[PDB]
Amino acid sequence: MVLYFIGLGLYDERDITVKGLEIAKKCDYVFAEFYTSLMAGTTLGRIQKLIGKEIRVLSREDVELNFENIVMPLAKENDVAFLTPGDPLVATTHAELRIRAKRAGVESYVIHAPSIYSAVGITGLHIYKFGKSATVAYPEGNWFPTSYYDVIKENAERGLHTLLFLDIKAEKRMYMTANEAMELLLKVEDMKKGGVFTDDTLVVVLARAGSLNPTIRAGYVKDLIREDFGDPPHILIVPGKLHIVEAEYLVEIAGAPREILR
Amino acid sequence: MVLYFIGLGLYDERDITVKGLEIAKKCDYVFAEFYTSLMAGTTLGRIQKLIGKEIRVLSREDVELNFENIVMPLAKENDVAFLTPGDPLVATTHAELRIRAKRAGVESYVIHAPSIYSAVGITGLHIYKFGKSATVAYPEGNWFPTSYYDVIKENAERGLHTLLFLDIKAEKRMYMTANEAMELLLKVEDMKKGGVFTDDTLVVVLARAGSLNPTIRAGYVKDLIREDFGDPPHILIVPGKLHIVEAEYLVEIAGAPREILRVNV
Ligand SMILES: Nc1ncnc2c1ncn2[C@@H]1O[C@H](CSCC[C@H](N)C(=O)O)[C@@H](O)[C@H]1O
Repeated sequence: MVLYFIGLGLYDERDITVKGLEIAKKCDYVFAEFYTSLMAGTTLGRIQKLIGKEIRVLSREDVELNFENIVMPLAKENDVAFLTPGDPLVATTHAELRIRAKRAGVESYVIHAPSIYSAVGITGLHIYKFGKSATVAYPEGNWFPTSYYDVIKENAERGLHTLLFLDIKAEKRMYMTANEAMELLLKVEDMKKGGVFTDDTLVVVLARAGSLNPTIRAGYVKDLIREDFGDPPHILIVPGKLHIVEAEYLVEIAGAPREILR
Repeated sequence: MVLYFIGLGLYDERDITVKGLEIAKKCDYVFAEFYTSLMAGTTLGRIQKLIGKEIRVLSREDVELNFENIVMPLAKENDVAFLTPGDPLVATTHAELRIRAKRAGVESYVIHAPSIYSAVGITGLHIYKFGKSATVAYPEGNWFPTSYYDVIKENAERGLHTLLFLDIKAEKRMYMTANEAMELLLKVEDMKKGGVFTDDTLVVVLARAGSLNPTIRAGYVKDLIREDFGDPPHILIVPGKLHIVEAEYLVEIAGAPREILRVNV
């Protein structure tokens, strides 16, 4: 009579923690969602094979509207697991489901997994220097989101790095690329004109973190806005004031222009 | 010809990823450091038994001064694993080692694992609202550092949450408690008097993140400063104005006073 929120990690089925695996292997029913992020290095089958359980994949509507109709009932009589990409409570509204579980008399436990939020440490930027985070959202119809722009502004002023989660439309197999994010930013720039994001702004791109060879690139928007960073998912970062060791790593590992060394 | 940066996880020997465990098992040499942090929910022996290989422990001096002598050599002609708590490279300094590797013609790869940086999401606080992070350090001798205080002020001023790492003597295995951290911040409030941390400030304590039964508590400093949060490690969080969804979670899951639903939203 327990509900487990278990993370699957960054890239493939092996990014799950051993704790999460051994617990998933012994659950009676296993649910999961694959709309909050993209695990580009695996498939349901490989996940199922590793866990030895048939997994019922839920949609965003299933979760946000009928979680307590689809999952909780079984959770009151069995040991249920809910799987998600990366870490279940990072950049999702899943924490709310724990409130739903409690109100339903069901106990919930959380098993963490590698998250993009801390994986960005592989870019060499100091994790403690990241300020507020934001999401670059696809424009829909006449609605054109722009708040992420101000977030970068506020952080840069304080000399802090800005982490930008990129949009996703899982039902349409759409995963926003770093390129699309920059394009959208340049457009917000020409509208608000704040000297926040331009052709000369330094950005860091991290693609498919969790794989053995992720794409880690650093340079000026003018040089990267057209570069191919590989298949999604992608994460875009607008660094603030760089420490020497940070820029060095960016040069040695992310192939950044040495003109940032001064 | 390869060097593996493998993260060990949050608490115990099972917090490493399947990927990290299988790769470590296939490595010829396995190293480990426990001076950036410890793994309070387990032991070197338990980690060794799970990996099935001997683990040679490296000290700060071993790594920061002789990594090129002790590890890199073996990596040039073998598959070598370097194990560390949390997520590799989250610790400010380790990234530098990936540079040494490249120059020594040695491939290096990073195998990720959970970090408290993302694990704090279990507190119900939106990860995007976290601002600059800081470490609360013990005053010693004539030195009395107060920069973390300033970090809280700047983040809270912008409605952002502040993640505070608590001081740790890994070598001596000594943990600063959340209780002590609260006492220190109160003294800094007395010196700074900026109205950043007082008996009325709402804080969140997260202890033993990673274990199945962590301690998550939310409350006002006046009511938690003498509460027993259990065994270390302790992480202290000073949140900014709460989203109602956050306040609801802190009340229903972290036993926070209903009062936050109106006072801190
Ligand atoms: N492995 C990865 N590599 C690069 N970016 C990733 C990634 N995983 C997630 N992202 C970024 O994060 C966005 C989804 S938000 C969900 C993040 C997930 N809960 C976690 O903890 O990691 C993706 O659209 C992308 O912008």
